Amino acid sequence: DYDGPLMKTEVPGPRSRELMKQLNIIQNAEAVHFFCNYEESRGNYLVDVDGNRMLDLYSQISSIPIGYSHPALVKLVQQPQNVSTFINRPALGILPPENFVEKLRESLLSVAPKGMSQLITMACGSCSNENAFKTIFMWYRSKERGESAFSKEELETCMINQAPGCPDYSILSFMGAFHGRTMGCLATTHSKAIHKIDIPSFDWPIAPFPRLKYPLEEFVKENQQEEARCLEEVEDLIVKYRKKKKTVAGIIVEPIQSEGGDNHASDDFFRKLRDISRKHGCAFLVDEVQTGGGSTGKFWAHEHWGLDDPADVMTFSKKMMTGGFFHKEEFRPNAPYRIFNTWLGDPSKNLLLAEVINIIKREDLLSNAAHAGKVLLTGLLDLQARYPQFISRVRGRGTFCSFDTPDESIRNKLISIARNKGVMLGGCGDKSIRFRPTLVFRDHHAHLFLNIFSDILADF
Amino acid sequence: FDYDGPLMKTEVPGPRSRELMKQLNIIQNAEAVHFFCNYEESRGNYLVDVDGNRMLDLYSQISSIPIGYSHPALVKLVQQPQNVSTFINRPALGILPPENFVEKLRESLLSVAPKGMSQLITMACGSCSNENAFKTIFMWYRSKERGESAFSKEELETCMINQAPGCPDYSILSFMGAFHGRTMGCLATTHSKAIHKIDIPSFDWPIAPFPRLKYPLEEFVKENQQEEARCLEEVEDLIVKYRKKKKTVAGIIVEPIQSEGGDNHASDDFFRKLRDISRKHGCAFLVDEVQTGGGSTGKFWAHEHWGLDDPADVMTFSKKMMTGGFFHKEEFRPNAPYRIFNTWLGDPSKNLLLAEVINIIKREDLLSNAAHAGKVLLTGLLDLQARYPQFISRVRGRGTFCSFDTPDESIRNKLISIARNKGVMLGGCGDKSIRFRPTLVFRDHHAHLFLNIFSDILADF
Ligand code: FES
Repeated sequence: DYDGPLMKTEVPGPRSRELMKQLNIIQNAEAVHFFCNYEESRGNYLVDVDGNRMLDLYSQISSIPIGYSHPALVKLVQQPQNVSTFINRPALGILPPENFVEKLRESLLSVAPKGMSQLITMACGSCSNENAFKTIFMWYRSKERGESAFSKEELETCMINQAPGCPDYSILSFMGAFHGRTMGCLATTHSKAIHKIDIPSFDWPIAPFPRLKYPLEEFVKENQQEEARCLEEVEDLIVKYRKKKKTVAGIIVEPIQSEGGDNHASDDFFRKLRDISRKHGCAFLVDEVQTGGGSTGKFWAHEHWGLDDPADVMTFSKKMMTGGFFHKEEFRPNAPYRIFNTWLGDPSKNLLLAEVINIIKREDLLSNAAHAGKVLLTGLLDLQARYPQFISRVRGRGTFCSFDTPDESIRNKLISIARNKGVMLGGCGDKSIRFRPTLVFRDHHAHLFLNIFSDILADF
Repeated sequence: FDYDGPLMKTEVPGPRSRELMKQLNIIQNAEAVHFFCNYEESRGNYLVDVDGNRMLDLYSQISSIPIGYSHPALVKLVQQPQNVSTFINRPALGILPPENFVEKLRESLLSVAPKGMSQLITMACGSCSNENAFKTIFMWYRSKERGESAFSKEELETCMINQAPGCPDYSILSFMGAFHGRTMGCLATTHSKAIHKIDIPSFDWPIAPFPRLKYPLEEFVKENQQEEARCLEEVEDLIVKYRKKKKTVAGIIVEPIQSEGGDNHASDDFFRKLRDISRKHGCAFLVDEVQTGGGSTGKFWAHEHWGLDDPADVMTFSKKMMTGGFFHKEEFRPNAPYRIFNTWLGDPSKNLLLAEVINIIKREDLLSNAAHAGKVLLTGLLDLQARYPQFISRVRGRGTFCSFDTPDESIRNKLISIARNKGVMLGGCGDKSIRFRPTLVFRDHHAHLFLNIFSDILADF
């Protein structure tokens, strides 16, 4: 792709600021950071409307899998036979296209997690998780009622939002979690107050997620004890909510908590959590919406746990272009029209995804993520050694890396400075800086960032 | 743009469809699948399946295809080299919009904004449209109550752990028979069929009766007036009841025509009065036009029939509009960013297509066409109703948004099955209703193609 970044103005520049003013008329546009020229963007480089070309290590909140304007995807749109897929969107649940199954074989089914033979598609991460919740609730009621018909009382009360038709079951989630913002998802989200405030919720159990101490090899015992404490509280919560007649039907967790501030835990913790879930008859729901797609060095991050039975349900979106969830055969809905909506994804996204997965495989991009990520993490550890007054808790897996700054203002200042220097970084939590490079992020991009950021720290 | 009429080769689903349905059933419950389709050969009003059957489609992918299959104007868009990026570079629209984002909105959604609603946020589907409409309404209501006070310390603390006062116990009032989506917030306001709701945790929110009109309308003028008045009273009683329960109604959601519940209509007067009740109790009035929106009732938005300068506070849309989202009044604008947000907030490629759809709707006078084609369709249905009272009752509609009842679910399903094999795709709704959702290039001559086919079916039934 491009050789390096190229800056012409401060960001946002005059043209971005004019467009931001226009947009702010019709909606709150305070979140916009600048306007983009995607036609001129290529690979790891994002071009804005003021002609600035920045190395993008945020990749549209970790949703761009193989870079901007990838030539393989360009070729797809150029093919006359693919026109119909872009302009004839089906109600997939009732009238799928002829190639629906074969395109699924070329894409999502070719990367199915272990033990999960079932797949339903969805259009985003939020309806992926919402429908995973519903799939779990249905499965749990199925266990309880066995091979029996719905009762007349259930059929009548569910229509008016009452038990027993509408059970008071719960999903257990973790502090620091982010699972989406529709009202079901939002109940399991515990990232920032501004995400949650003034919105009605569910009285569902909330467990602590381990806060590891760094550097890791100095706090081995403390961290295992921290993880042990959290696992105990999960089990206590499950028991407590069963007593409250609010049975925990499932547990949802991210393999790495993203929006909450890139919180990591050992593979051992997740294996033990998986066991706790099974032990109490809770469905284990793993949210790979952000970790999925290969940046951790394996296609799904949970693959690092080395389990033949990693989970019951697994959701995905972002890098996968389409959303959806894999699940075990036993979680298959017993009747149609229970897990359903108009579009259930989009065949055009499946078309693109199939080519993305082909590229990832052909070009060995999973291995590349591991390699480039190590270069990045090693460099971050060096800068942490050299600038302890600015950098701490350097952590990561693959390119999925992050570190903390002393406070929020410094975090924001560093991001602002880096952006004007031609590097786009993301923030998470109060004072963390995170990396979500696309999968065509290579060694030399890592070296480029490190050398730019090193100069930034020296001048800071 | 065109085929002559339907052309059938096999029963539906045919052998190739049944084979593909068998394959799909391995990886997921595929019992809902009607058949597999050849969209490449589908054109205008006609859906072609994998067995070569060509059917007149009066269901239009659950009322979501706006100007028919493989429209040449949309073909042209995908063919243009300058549009490639829009299809393969999907932005996080909330933070990094494309250069043409505002202008393409001016060409599309903003050019059909409802009266009194200066604000617009885009969403990817009807469910997240309604969910975020709810949230916008909750934040607005809380903002009313705390005035200029900042977020209290207790609110900021409790909201992180799903507790009041940070998470208020406010409610959205909805109607029996309603359908607003299936995510857990939406679902609480949905009251369509049991199979949609059963075994899913819900919210204790007020549920009002939706008027059940009696037909023919001109023979039940007094009764229908009284029915609507009854429902309006019960709406108001519920708001008061739930205020005392400390589960304050922050908003009221309603469809201008109930779809999935069984194509239930109500007078323009009813909705005007409901709007007034909403305002009176300080509830936001949220109109769900996900299915009624996009022109099939003869006006772009169905609520336009009401004739109000202030028709609602918030209005959601999707399906025919290609993208979802919601218009709303300025006073409902979120005070801070990242409260109404998600990764994609729609998709610029859908906005690209929608701008051209809206261009076609205006240039080909398709709003007026829907009113005309719909009148022809309805007149024919009323004739079949007079000729076959053993099978057809309560013929009703506005524009092409038409429907009628059959004696029972068994007969309803049989008629749909026979019609499909005779080259016409129909939809069902409610217990025993048959509904029509033709695309906007449905013409009076397509109405007659259907009517003549269905007339022969009824004669042999
Ligand atoms: S909720 Fe996922 S696209 Fe609307």
